[PDB]
Amino acid sequence: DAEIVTALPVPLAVAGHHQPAPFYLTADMFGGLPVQLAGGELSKLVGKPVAAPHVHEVDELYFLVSPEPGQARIEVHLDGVRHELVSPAVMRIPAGSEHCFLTLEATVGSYCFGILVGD
Amino acid sequence: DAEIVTALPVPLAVAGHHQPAPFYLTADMFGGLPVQLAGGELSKLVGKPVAAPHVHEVDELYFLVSPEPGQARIEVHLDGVRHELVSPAVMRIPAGSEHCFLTLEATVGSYCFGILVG
Ligand SMILES: C/C(=C(\O)C(=O)O)c1c[nH]c2ccccc12
Ligand SMILES: CC(=O)c1c[nH]c2ccccc12
Ligand SMILES: [Fe+3]
Ligand SMILES: [Fe+3]
Repeated sequence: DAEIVTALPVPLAVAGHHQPAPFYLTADMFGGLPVQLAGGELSKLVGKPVAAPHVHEVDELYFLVSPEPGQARIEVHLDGVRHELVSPAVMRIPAGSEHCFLTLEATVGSYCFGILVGD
Repeated sequence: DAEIVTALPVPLAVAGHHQPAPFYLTADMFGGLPVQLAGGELSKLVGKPVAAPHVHEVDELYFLVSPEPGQARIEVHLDGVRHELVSPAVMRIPAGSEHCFLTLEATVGSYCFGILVG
């Protein structure tokens, strides 16, 4: 009687996002989780932002990863300051901070996940 | 003065794992996190279990993903029951349950992450 979720991703609306974002962990899964996790593979998102600047009332971690280090690069706008992240990298976005990211470079298998931390 | 971690992954020992697992989120990051997240790319893990059956004191979620759906396939052993999962998939391993996974097939850029839930 294992607990398996394969109806994935779960599209959920997120502030400023053009489309609902694809979630793989949501707060209600498995009786409740302290995180939510959304994101996807970046290879076709180069130069195409998924959202306008937005703010959350919870902390958000960007997790950027690729099979080989350096194969993925995103630009994070944080309250009007630009930060370039190179895979692998984890960046904390404090709750209340205005932000978004733009994909600069991505191979097949590059991902950016946003991890919302429940407080 | 942004908070960016680039010294990654962090190899940490886990009971029953042949190697230290590669962690990308650890409990002490950023003043404390309610999860830890480890894992890695699966194309070089086909047929090579990362661990004997093992147990954690916390829940662990397997998160299986591949660039295109269906491109990665793992076998999850949970308390003597075999489960074959196809990406994308998330499976909860209750704390104390003996478990491990084996990669059957994976394209480059497929991942399995183990998420330890505080
Ligand atoms: C942390 C962890 C476990 O505890 C497990 O294998 O159950 C991993 C999940 N995916 C992995 C991929 C490579 C190395 C380790 C893991
Ligand atoms: C937080 C984050 O990275 C994302 C939020 N929405 C997305 C859609 C495609 C890929 C990544 C994302
Ligand atoms: Fe965000
Ligand atoms: Fe485990």
